[PDB]
Amino acid sequence: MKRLTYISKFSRPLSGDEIEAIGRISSQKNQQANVTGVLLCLDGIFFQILEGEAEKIDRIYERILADERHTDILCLKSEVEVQERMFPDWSMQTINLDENTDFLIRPIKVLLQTLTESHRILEKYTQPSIFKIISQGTNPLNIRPKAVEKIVFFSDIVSFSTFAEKLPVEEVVSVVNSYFSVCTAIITRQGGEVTKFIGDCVMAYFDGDCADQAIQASLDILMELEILRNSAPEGSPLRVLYSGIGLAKGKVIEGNIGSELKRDYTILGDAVNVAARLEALTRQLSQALVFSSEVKNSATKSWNFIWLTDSELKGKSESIDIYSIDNEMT
Amino acid sequence: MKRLTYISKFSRPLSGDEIEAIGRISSQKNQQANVTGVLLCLDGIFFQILEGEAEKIDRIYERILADERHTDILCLKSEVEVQERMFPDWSMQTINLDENTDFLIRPIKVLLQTLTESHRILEKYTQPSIFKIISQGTNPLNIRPKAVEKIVFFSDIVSFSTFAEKLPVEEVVSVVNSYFSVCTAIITRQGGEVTKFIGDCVMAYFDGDCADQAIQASLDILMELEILRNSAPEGSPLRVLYSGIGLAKGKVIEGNIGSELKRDYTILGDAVNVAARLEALTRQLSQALVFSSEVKNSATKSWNFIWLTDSELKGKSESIDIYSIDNEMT
Ligand SMILES: Cc1cc2nc3c(=O)[nH]c(=O)nc-3n(C[C@H](O)[C@H](O)[C@H](O)COP(=O)(O)O)c2cc1C
Ligand SMILES: Cc1cc2nc3c(=O)[nH]c(=O)nc-3n(C[C@H](O)[C@H](O)[C@H](O)COP(=O)(O)O)c2cc1C
Ligand SMILES: Nc1ncnc2c1ncn2[C@@H]1O[C@H](COP(=O)(O)OP(=O)(O)OP(=O)(O)O)[C@@H](O)[C@H]1O
Ligand SMILES: Nc1ncnc2c1ncn2[C@@H]1O[C@H](COP(=O)(O)OP(=O)(O)OP(=O)(O)O)[C@@H](O)[C@H]1O
Ligand SMILES: [Mg+2]
Ligand SMILES: [Mg+2]
Ligand SMILES: [Mg+2]
Ligand SMILES: [Mg+2]
Repeated sequence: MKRLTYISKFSRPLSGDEIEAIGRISSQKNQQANVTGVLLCLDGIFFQILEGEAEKIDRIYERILADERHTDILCLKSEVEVQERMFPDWSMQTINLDENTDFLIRPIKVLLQTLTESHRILEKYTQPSIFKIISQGTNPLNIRPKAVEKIVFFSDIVSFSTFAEKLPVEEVVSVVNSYFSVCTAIITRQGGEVTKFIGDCVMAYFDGDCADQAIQASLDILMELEILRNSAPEGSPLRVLYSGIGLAKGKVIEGNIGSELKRDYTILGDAVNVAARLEALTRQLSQALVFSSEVKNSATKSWNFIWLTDSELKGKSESIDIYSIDNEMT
Repeated sequence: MKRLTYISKFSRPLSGDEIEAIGRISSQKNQQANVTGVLLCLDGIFFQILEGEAEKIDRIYERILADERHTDILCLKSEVEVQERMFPDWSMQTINLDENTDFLIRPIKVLLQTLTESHRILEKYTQPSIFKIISQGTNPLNIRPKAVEKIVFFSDIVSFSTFAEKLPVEEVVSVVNSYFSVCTAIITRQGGEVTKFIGDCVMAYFDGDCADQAIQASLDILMELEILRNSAPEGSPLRVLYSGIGLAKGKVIEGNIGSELKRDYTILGDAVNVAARLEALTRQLSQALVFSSEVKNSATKSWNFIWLTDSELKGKSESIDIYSIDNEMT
């Protein structure tokens, strides 16, 4: 048995009648799927618990994400191997807390709103990776550090200083946020984890045996930015949004890093400086993407590799072979 | 009138009897101070609402922080200028939800635990500055970017690469976390805001007219690390924990930066690269602290300034006068 808890936001103002309609249909369909649960709403926020056979639940849940009347769905907990039903009497018990006024529910419905309002804000400042760990019943703070091989991704906007010196504050942030949004969307799509933003820089990493997906994310980013530049409106600052990209491979420490007040779940190691160094080299070369031979050697597909003879790196241990992809972009 | 909501963790296992004892005494003292509220507990978590005259509330609250039976106090909301009492009938109404079993409270007490467990984890990955903004009724995501003068603080561990190459993974993280903890404690104490950890680096900033407090935090850090090195156990890696420090002043953008999935409330601008550049210069000089003349010119106290003739900076616009403090440390 699987039990699923989640929360969402009202996509549009719903009346107490529309909510009841959802509960009724939900009750009918859950009655036949041998599913039980409870649906609660409070000042434009939905809360639902859903329990039953994992297969049947997976079906119902993915259909709930299709529902237009709510958005910002976030699953707080996914229990597997459950043996007991929390609410074996209710196929769907709807509880509109906005109308309930029992004196004992009053202190609890206030705290619930306060805790939820705060939670939904912390989400935006939190990495989506932590939420997945929490949902699985693992406390990410209790994770012990470990050494692991990763592909480190570094990309940095070209000559961002001029933007700040010639554009209003609102437009600079708009340019950098658009860039971060494009990078994050493609990296996450290829399995990458965006760990840190460093000024106008994106820091990310891939599994150590995923060099093909790091190269493909890099290439797709460069393609997306070229379409972005050519399709931007007239006089838009996005027309001159260029980036470099550097990829390196190496053994890094992954784990909780920081102080008692704040910490990050990120990586640490030499491969970070190499990736950063390589990204910087793109300013000198015509190629916007450069990577080490350990990345090139870890790829499984037959990329159009080009061997670059500009390995003037500093701070490393020995010589490093530099590579790029020879295509219309680079 | 002021209404105060907060949550805390049981410092030790409390029985339902000890809790009732807290409520009773709380009721007696709140009855005379014209104070009303509600105290709720759930699986080792306290929740309390407190409302009344701001002065009387401030007194009660600071005494509650003195109570040893709970810890990790975090105020979720501080309403000021309140006109209505939420619970005008209860000086202190205690509700032990662990024992309550009303069928209607059951779905709500589960969600409450799930939301709280998650919240308390997100706190550790969240900057304490966001929580203060949320408590005041301001949504930090709706804050618009602005240009502002700041003193940027940069400090970086000296030769951290050797630590990773010669110590087990657990001890490296222990060394960097101890360093981050020392830096954060002193910076926060002097009014500074620690915004980002960049590998073995601490990035922080001060108000633009607080150069004296940035210099004093820097000096105190260097003193703390010297005591840490001399007092460490035998063969401890903390004996060789050294840091550099760079301070710069300039106009930076402050605001929400990132993508739709994750964003940071941080700064951006040239002063960041200058502070980072200055910190790096300490590797060449005997002084562990260096700062620009704009920092030196913004100080109000009569520091023992020393004018450094090593302004070989790169990437800047023009020459930059370098300064340090001449004392037993540097
Ligand atoms: C917050 C929210 C919760 C919902 N929960 C359920 C549920 O638990 N079970 C269910 O069968 N449908 C649920 N639905 C509705 C489904 O998304 C979908 O509309 C329904 O299954 C399709 O109904 P139909 O059989 O008439 O096509 C929910 C919708 C919303 C907005
Ligand atoms: C979660 C928790 C909540 C408390 N809430 C209150 C309160 O609302 N009002 C109050 O007067 N004391 C409250 N106290 C107790 C005070 O911290 C303190 O012990 C008490 O005011 C001192 O009692 P005394 O007058 O016998 O010295 C609380 C203690 C704990 C652990
Ligand atoms: N060492 C650093 N550590 C952290 N953040 C930095 C550092 N240097 C710069 N930044 C941040 O990055 C922003 C852009 O600096 P950057 O070095 O990328 O310049 P640029 O004008 O974009 O040129 P380039 O083409 O060399 O990248 C700076 O305003 C600052 O916010
Ligand atoms: N450009 C960079 N951007 C972000 N993080 C970096 C960068 N370079 C290094 N790091 C991180 O910082 C860690 C330490 O690198 P760093 O350059 O500080 O070397 P170090 O051995 O501590 O020497 P130093 O005395 O020069 O500081 C690296 O392992 C990596 O985790
Ligand atoms: Mg740049
Ligand atoms: Mg940069
Ligand atoms: Mg270092
Ligand atoms: Mg460093």
